[PDB]
Amino acid sequence: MQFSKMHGLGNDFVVVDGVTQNVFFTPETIRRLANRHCGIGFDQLLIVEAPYDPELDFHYRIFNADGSEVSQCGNGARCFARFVTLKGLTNKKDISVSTQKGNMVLTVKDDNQIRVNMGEPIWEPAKIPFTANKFEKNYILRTDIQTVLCGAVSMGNPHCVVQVDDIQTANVEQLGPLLESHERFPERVNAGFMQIINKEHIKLRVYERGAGETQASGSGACAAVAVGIMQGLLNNNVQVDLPGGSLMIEWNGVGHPLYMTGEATHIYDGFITL
Repeated sequence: MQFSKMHGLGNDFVVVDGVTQNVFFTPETIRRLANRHCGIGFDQLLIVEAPYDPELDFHYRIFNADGSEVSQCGNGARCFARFVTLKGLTNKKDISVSTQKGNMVLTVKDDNQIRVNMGEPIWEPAKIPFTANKFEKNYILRTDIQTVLCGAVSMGNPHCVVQVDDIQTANVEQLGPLLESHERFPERVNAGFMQIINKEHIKLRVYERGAGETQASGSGACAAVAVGIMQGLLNNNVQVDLPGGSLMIEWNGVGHPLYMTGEATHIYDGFITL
């Protein structure tokens, strides 16, 4: 079986052509392949497959090092696009792909960066979903240790965005879990902590819904920028610095879809039996 090793935003991936290859992985096998000393070594495994839908080009699955399938909105998108482009599985510049719990259109930029159309930000509290009497640019959320202000929005998934003075000292450790599992968020939520450097630059940390802090949250990045823009604190093109890497977010506001642009790097090609 053939595979490629890639990296993007602090995560290293094994990417597999599941279209021209028939591939199956047990959680077990995945755990073994992920092992850095006895296996290939990787944070995540990405499998490209047929979409079984005439209006899409591909579908792809993501698995964690534990061996279980995951559905982290937008991650692996850059590696996926670069991969199908490098492997010649397609030659289109605009690629439509489905994810376990989502959908998106990717654009292979001329400079070789990958631009993702994340759709239009969802503000309606009910549609996030988030419990509140009405829309607000800033909501008041109470926790056991502090009352915080936050912007709330949905990029398909739910997000909670809190601004902080210093990204490194933000109380992510305590506030993260408290917001992530907060009562007013029926289906839970992604908790973003954003430090605004200037109108086009932010530093961000995110406590992922049901996963805690990660090196990078694509959707988190989108959400934080959408909120900042909504509140008038940010311009329409913002550089976002996540722990694992940087992303460029572009959003022209209400009535417009939000774009997430970033890089993906091919490291090597591999061959492995079983």
